[PDB]
Amino acid sequence: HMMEQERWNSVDVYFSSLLVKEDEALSKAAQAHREFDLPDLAVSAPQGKLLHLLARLRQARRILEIGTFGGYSSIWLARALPPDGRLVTIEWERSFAESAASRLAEAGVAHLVEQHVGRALDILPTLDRPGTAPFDMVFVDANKPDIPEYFTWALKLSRPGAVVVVDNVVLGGAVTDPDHPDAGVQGVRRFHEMLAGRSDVTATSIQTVGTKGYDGFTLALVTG
Amino acid sequence: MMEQERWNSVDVYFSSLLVKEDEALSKAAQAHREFDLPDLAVSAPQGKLLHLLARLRQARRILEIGTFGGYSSIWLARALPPDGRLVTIEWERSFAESAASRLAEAGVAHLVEQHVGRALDILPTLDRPGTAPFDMVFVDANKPDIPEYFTWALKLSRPGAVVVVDNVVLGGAVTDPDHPDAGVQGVRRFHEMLAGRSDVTATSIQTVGTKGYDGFTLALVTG
Ligand SMILES: C[S@@+](CC[C@H](N)C(=O)[O-])C[C@H]1O[C@@H](n2cnc3c(N)ncnc32)[C@H](O)[C@@H]1O
Ligand SMILES: C[S@@+](CC[C@H](N)C(=O)[O-])C[C@H]1O[C@@H](n2cnc3c(N)ncnc32)[C@H](O)[C@@H]1O
Repeated sequence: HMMEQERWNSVDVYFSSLLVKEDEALSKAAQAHREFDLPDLAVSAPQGKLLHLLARLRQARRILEIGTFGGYSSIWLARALPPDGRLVTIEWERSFAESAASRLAEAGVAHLVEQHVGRALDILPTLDRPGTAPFDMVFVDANKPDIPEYFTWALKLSRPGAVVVVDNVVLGGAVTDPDHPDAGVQGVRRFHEMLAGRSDVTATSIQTVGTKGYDGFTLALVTG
Repeated sequence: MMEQERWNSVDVYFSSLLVKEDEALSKAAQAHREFDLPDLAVSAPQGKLLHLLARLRQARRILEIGTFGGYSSIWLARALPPDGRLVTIEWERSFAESAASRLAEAGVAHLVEQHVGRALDILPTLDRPGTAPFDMVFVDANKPDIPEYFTWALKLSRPGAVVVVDNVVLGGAVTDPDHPDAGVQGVRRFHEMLAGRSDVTATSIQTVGTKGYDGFTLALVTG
């Protein structure tokens, strides 16, 4: 009889089989973790499709991504863009970014993507310039301790109406513990506290299960 | 900590910081107690998500199938611009009247056109000269008719419209081709219809929280 993760997988595989197609570029990007002996860090296919649909619903022309990894989420985001759009994506590990570059070329979207290699908090201030900012959508999916600062930068680099999605905000439930010693937990808590404390952005957080296990995301709308 | 206890606690935590309920919403959330029914309404995080999706789309015209007590209705109507409209459908007159009171309390009754009756009877009448197409459709009524609610959503909406269907996981029963339940088979047929056409594109997300394990489908009409 199926174990719990097997049940979540079976439902995800079922929905995915009918709703989400992966071509060569996506199916290859989804295996980036195997090249680097890492756990699967990419959004699932249904999650990447959701990011794609959110960008298209927003009619996003400029998208900022913090955390390229192997380019899986990047392909979904770039494929939401119009021909004059741009995805700016940031990755700390050069080898990952180089792998992503190969996937984005295979995907036919290299002309839409501006990749940066380095620490996101070093790169983000360099993006506050005409032709790059303002972004219509920001996807935050890198290290968790810096989420508050990434959110601050998302606000500085975007505009009223912009959508900000922050991945992996559940941390196994540890986010409810004010005394938890992990900096990532405290960063996610600080971020939610920042959202509570201002009225020019409005948000919700959704817990999910599926092939990635139990986690969740935050969706914020900048209102001004 | 038990799994469901954790899911509840995390939802309580996120909602405490991100989702406000005023009198109208807090009252609407208790509608099931008056109705002597289980809590069928979207949770606060889920209602907020519906609200944000509508605003992200800049929806001016929204269609809702399944008013119940008006909890989801308030969230959708509050996403509208001043000249927007929410059209919502409910078969049970007593539920619709309760929702009407909530929508007045919420300050959005003037933006809402409520219909009482069987949804498949009402939906054809909405294809009317002088009515703009819908920008968003929320499908949250009975499960067996979801396929026909979906094709009505396509008929009554424009390219770019967002369609959200609630409660599509059914405890995982949807993976079973032999399941006897008409609602399970309706959700399955709806997903098969999405697979079989190219003028709409979608994803389905499994969620957990205060209401347990379930999920929703989000579709973008492309033409
Ligand atoms: C969860 S993975 C991103 C997965 C990708 N968004 C997807 O869904 O396909 C997180 C990534 O952030 C990168 N990263 C971690 N800390 C970083 C930092 N300070 N600046 C930039 N990238 C960082 C990691 O190297 C890793 O590739
Ligand atoms: C899940 S509840 C809706 C909850 C509401 N959308 C919310 O989140 O606050 C389902 C509703 O659909 C109504 N309903 C069921 N079958 C229907 C039908 N054939 N036509 C119209 N309404 C129907 C039920 O009476 C009930 O109020």
